[PDB]
Amino acid sequence: GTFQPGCDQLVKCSHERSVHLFIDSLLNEENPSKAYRCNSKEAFEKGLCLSCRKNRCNNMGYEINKVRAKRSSKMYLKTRSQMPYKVFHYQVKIHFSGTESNTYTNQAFEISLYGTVAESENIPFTLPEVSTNKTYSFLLYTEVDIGELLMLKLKWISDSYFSWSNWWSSPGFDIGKIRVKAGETQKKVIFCSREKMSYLQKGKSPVIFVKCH
Amino acid sequence: GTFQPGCDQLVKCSHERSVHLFIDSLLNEENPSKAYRCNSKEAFEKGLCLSCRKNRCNNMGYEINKVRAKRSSKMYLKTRSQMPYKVFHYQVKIHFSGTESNTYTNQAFEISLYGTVAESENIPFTLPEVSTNKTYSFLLYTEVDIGELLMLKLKWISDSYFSWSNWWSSPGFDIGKIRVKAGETQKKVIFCSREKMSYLQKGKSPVIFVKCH
Repeated sequence: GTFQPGCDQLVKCSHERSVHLFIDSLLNEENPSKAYRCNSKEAFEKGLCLSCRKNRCNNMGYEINKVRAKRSSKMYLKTRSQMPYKVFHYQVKIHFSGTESNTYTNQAFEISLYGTVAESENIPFTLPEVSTNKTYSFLLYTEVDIGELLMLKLKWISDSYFSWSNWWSSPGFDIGKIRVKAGETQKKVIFCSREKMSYLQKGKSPVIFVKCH
Repeated sequence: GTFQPGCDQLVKCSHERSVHLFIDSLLNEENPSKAYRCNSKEAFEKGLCLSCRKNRCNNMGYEINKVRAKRSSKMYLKTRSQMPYKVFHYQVKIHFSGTESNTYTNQAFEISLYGTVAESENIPFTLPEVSTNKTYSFLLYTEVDIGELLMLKLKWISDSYFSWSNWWSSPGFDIGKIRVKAGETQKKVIFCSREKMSYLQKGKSPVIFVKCH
């Protein structure tokens, strides 16, 4: 609710989204845009609140379900800057493990999504305060339909560009599992790798995870 | 003594080397070509017999030292196919160590030599029956003067060329030390690495060793 990602016509840009999000909900009858109930803006970015039970996860716009409540009801979603205003929502939980206890910060990752219908290749995200023997979670979104997930790359890129940077042996970790919980279709898949290539290292080849169970 | 690496003029090629190795010994007064005493042709290739004490390691040609013996005296050296017929001789002992007990065979290595005067970059050699917790030795020669050794790369190349070959995580080892014994100047240096990049892996970046003591 702070602003909208499209900002005299440019002056009133993010005041007409409350009409262009309703015209889209009137046009797209068969495809609703779900909105998710959370408790604060900062908690929704961590993705701890993608729960669609007990009068949560209502729709947005004309196709909303008549559900009364007892208090104020803050609900959240993300959008896109063009005329189809629907994005999907994915939760990714990552288990870090290793031996060398070394904390870092502001590391940039790149992830892919490989599914039945189509694929998403180069979604960027960052995580501060990475360390061993932890369990981190975040929120991830996209605009291409997937279906059901099959595989998932994971690449930890390098900020340095110099020809020096191939040496001074890079930090690395030992990733075991990734828990993925989809937004709309409440499926909780488990991803893992084989007993080879299970060592993510910065500026190296990415790991490749498959459907584990 | 089987043949010489240069083979009607081409018919009598390796029968005139016994004159062209003597004319070179007459011309190069200041630079003698040492020959090394061993016990068999197969043992000299392993480099177990570069020992220059107790009436061993005589010269070759006109500048030979008058030393009598009790029995037959087989002596060995290597040469080059051109008019300077002198090559140097280096012994390299490599300690393999690791965890995964997996034997291999016919693996090709590439090594470099970095010294005070000049450098030698891409000397090839092979070793059959590589495995963990062993100590292997061989013989190495070159035709460029070095002086005293400073650093030494070690690269284990990949036979495969396909774009497939980046996966199926490659075998690797944990190399601790390399003992190097020079031929003429009897110096026994010790090489090691830092506590990083000490993991030689096939088709990856090579390790770099320095003067350790």
